[PDB]
Formats: sequence, structure tokens, C-alpha cells
Amino acid sequence: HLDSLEDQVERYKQVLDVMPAGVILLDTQGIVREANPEAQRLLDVPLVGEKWYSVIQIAFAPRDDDGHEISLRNGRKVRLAISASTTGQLILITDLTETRLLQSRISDLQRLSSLGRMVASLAHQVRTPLSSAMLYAANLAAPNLPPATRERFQSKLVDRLHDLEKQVNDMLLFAK
Amino acid sequence: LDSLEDQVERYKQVLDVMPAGVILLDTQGIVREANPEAQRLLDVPLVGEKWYSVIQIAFAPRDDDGHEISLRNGRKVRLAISASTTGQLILITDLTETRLLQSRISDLQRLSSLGRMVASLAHQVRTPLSSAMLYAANLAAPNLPPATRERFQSKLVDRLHDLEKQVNDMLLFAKGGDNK
Repeated sequence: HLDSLEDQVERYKQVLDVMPAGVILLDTQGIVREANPEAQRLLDVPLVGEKWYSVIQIAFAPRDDDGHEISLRNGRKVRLAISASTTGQLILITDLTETRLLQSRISDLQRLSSLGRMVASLAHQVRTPLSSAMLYAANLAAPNLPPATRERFQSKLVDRLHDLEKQVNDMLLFAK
Repeated sequence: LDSLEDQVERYKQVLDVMPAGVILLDTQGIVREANPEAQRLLDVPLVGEKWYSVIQIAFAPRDDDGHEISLRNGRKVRLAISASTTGQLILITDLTETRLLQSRISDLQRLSSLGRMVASLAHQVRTPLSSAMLYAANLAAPNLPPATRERFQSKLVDRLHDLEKQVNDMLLFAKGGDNK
């Protein structure tokens, strides 16, 4: 059927409507002839019936921090995707506003986690001396050991207790 | 007249280089269409497969999954179900990158919390260690009651475990591993 094509393109338009990505359909001249709701959302400016380059001097605000994405003047940070297509170019837009927003919060919290991350580290180190401390502690319960043998393990135990006390103090020094 | 063919190939490319997956089912629930993105995300064959069969092989839900749905590969994608004349129109978006970030923040704020409790997590850590050394030092005399000696002996082990447990509480808390 020839009408089936109308129903086919109908299901296609259906995609662009609920598609979570901007779709700008330019023309040989360079005019926005079509824009889905996601495109109008991010740009938040008149799209259809405007000049692509003109839209760039309104909803776009380039910055140095911008790499793969481009900062919109409305605050959003989006990535552009230009592809080869005859009879107008296609431009797919993605919303990475949240992406960079989350990234701009890890750097700040990365320094705040320094002290905490140091304690977490010093805590993992304690597992080593403690492991050896429990072994030498069990040797104190071993059978048939001379008097000078009990003091040997005891002497080796205090070493672990000391090496362990210096790590906890190091940890229990970051405080208040 | 011919404003369709040219408009078809135009939209035909949109789904080709689309950054989001597009799945079109029918009433029975059989996969009929699948763009390259969807294939990359799901990996397993789609074209000519029962959607419910794919859900078992492709998807792999979890409890931690809030809005998104974890896939077999581990990536977390969000499903957007939309009405359609011919079955449903399921779109797939990848939020593995976001989630990852959302998980990091928590872990960072997690470490900060431990950094503020270091003060309170002091008395709980020195108490057992101090005892271990208090008894360990006593077990170094010329000769003393054997029963009393074995009495202190039992203390140590318990003191060390109390500490061990107190230290494992920190690491487990510090490890975070939540809000993934």
C-alpha cells in the first residue's frame, strides 16, 4: 500500500515526540524546519522558522570548560552530534546537564573525603598488625612452653601492640 | 506524492545514528524493529524474538534498581513505555554513567561522615586496645598463679576481637557500596 508509508512515517514522528534526545532538521539553506519537544525543551527558544546560526547566538553561550559539550545560555550543558545528510543536515542533542552537575560535586567532596579516606586507609592497615597480633596471642596458649619461651612471644606481642597503637593513634589523631 | 520517500530516508537515518535505543513491539509482544543503539545496549539478538524472551536473557533486574533496570552486562538503562497503534514503543537510554556518579557522591559523603565520627570512634577503639596491652604487660613476670595467668590469656583474645569487630565496622561503613 502507498498509504502504509504515511502510517510508517507516523510511527516515526511518534518516536521524535517521546524521543529523549533533540532532533534538529535543517535544510540546504540552513533553516530549522523541524524540532521535537526535547529540542524545544533544552534550547527553550523559537526553533522552527529560524536560522540555525541565529539560534546559536541566543540559546548558546560557549565557555572554555566546554569540551565535547556546549554550554547553553539557559544553563544546560549539551553535546551536539552532526551527521552527513543531503537536503539539510541532522543535529542530535543530548542532555548532559546532570552529568557535569554531578561531576562538579565529586571534586569538592573529593577533598572533603580526604581526612575520612585517610582514616579508612589507616583502618585497613590495622588488619595486618592485628592479624599477626592474634597469632602471637594464640602462641601464649600453646602447650609445654618453657618460662623463657612465654616471654619470647610476649616480647613479639608488645611489638605488634606498639606497631598497632601507633597506627590507631595516627588514626585517632585526626579529631574534632 | 513523493514527499514521503524523501521524508522516510530522512527519519530512517535519525534512528540509525540515534544515541538512544528504539524497540517497537506488537500486541502479542514480538520484536519487529530495533535500531543499532538498542542492539549495542542489549547485545543479544533482537530482530525476530519474543520481547519476554529477551527480557529474561537481556535484562537482569535488581533491588537496588530504582527507576532504571540493570542489564546482563551490568549497565543500567531506563525504559520509557509509550502507547502505539502497533503494540508498544519502548525507548532505551543509558544512565550507567549517571548512576556511577550518583554512587561516587554517596561514597564521598560516606567517607566524610567517617571523618566526622573519628572523634566518637576513639573511645570505642582505644578501650579494647588499652586492655590488650594492660594484660599483655602483666604476662611478663618471673612466676605467678597459672589459673590467673590463663584468666588474663582469655581476656586478650576477647579484647582483640572487640577491636577487630570495631575496626571492621569502620571499613564496612567506609567501603560504602550503596546507592549504585
